[PDB]
Amino acid sequence: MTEYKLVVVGAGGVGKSALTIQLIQNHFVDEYDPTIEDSYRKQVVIDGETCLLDILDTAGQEEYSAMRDQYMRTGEGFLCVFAINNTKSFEDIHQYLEQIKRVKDSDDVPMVLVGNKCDLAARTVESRQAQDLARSYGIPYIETSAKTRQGVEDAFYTLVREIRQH
Ligand SMILES: Nc1nc2c(ncn2[C@@H]2O[C@H](COP(=O)(O)OP(=O)(O)NP(=O)(O)O)[C@@H](O)[C@H]2O)c(=O)[nH]1
Ligand SMILES: [Mg+2]
Repeated sequence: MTEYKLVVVGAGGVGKSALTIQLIQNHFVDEYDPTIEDSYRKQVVIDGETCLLDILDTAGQEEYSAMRDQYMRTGEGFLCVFAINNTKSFEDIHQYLEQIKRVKDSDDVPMVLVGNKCDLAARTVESRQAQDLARSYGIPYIETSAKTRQGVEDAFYTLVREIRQH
């Protein structure tokens, strides 16, 4: 069956793992557990077709700039995550978008910009700011909360649809 090679990228602590674990395992990882590199494979049905999600959950670590080019080369779609209560994570996601485009030699890579932790009150990134960034890359912006599950399936399934209809 069709496989979708999804890669979840972004700064440390934005919720890359919590989002993936919510999607695959249906619960919220409410603990400190930094990632090295984890892979999740799951058969799902999206819009009436069986497919395999192969999800690579990456490290936010800025020192892993070597494994980073490699997964960017092989990935098909990227969920580019920042946290809406962490302005520095929003500025960091710019560098991920640019690196993907450099490594893939393409301005047309399936991507979704994800503003995570939308359940938290202390928002410092306004939605319009993130919409403008997404629009400059021609990609959707979707807000999520790995805690409440708001937007989680929307974000991942939108990324699949961006690939599928590419
Ligand atoms: N309130 C709230 N907390 C969240 C959300 N997503 C993640 N968190 C919390 O934020 C922290 C970091 O989450 P985690 O998924 O490990 O982040 P990560 O991006 O995978 N970090 P790393 O790059 O080190 O692997 C954890 O305490 C987690 O419970 C969310 O949507 N809402
Ligand atoms: Mg992680």
